[PDB]
Formats: sequence, C-alpha cells, structure tokens
Amino acid sequence: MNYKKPKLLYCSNGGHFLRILPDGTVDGTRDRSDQHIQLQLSAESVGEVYIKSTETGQYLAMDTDGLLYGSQTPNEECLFLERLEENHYNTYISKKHAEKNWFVGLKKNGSCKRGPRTHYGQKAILFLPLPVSSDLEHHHHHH
Repeated sequence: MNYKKPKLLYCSNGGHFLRILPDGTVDGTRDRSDQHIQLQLSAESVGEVYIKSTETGQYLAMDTDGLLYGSQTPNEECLFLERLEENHYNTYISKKHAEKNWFVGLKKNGSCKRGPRTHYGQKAILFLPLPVSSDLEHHHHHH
C-alpha cells in the first residue's frame, strides 16, 4: 500500500503544503525546499488516516481552537477521517472533533483555516496529497 513514500497536503484554495514546526506550529507553504512539509500519511482504521511529521516526530492534530498543532502523544485528535470528495480532491476531519465538521484547510495567505471555519463547497477542505521524496530501487513482496 505504502512503502516509504511521503506526501504533501495541497490546498487548491491557495496552493500550499501543510508543514509542522517543532515549536508546535502548523502553516502552509509552497516551498518543497522546506524540510518538514514532508508528512507521512498512514491508515489505521477504515476511512481513517494519520498525519505525523517524520522530521521532528509530532502528530498533526486539531485543538479546540480549530488550529492545527503537534501533539506530544498519539491521540484520536491526531487521527482524522479521509474521504473522496468531488472535484477530484480528498478531505480530512478530526476524529475527536468530527461532529464539529472541521476540515484541514489553508487560506490563500498560506495560513491554516480554523477548524470551525470550514464547510462544503470550499476549496480549502479539498486537499490533494502530492507525492514527495523519491527512492529508487522499488521492489515488492513475492508469494
């Protein structure tokens, strides 16, 4: 399914990658150079994905402020629900804050869009995970 292949969180809305700082900050940026934007997405449960930084070691979670931050420990908050939305884009909603209808989006200024500030029809929720980091020599498991 996934073997050492990180991706970036695109926000067609503005067009930037979601990065996580070791200071517990989350902001967008369209600079591949940025050595952090590289996040590793994983699936734990059905329709559930995990976003954590492979640079510092923090997990992408949405507090009550709706803002994104790095959690010291693995909490359901770090776990989000991913689905296939129209326009050919994927979305993400916080578990602990799923009923809150919060989406991981960014503004055009490359700023995180408050959780309790997202809705359907916006180009902020629509996210496209782009492939990052390439590693030659790719083999598979044989029966």
